[PDB]
Amino acid sequence: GSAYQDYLARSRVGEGLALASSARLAVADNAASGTSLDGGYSPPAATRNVESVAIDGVTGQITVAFTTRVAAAGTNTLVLVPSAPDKADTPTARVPLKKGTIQAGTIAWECFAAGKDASSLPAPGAGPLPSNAATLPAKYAPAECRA
Repeated sequence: GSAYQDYLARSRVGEGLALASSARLAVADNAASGTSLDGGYSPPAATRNVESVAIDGVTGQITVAFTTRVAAAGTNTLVLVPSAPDKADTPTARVPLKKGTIQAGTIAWECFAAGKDASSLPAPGAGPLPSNAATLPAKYAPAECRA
């Protein structure tokens, strides 16, 4: 591809990550209260660079869809996956969020781009995978989304 166009695409991904950070706040609020993980959430209007930022109310997974100013339709999403430790004391695993299950404490987030087929979160271990694989090519994404 074009080095310059690849730079322009990369330079625009942060606007979607910023909208995703607002969505992460909604998920964290609702996780603590046991409510729909998109509770109170207002999905942002489409912009030049970000077509949508959506929350799955059951899992809290966030899908960021970029416009063609970043990448072609169908190869344009990042997925942010939330999780919590299985135990408050000396956990052995991470568990997904689930609507209706109060989840206290710190929520971990993991970003996925295309090609990242396994979680690499640190001990106590892997978090959940995207319900639907991310489709934005890894070359456009931050390092933490590539693997």
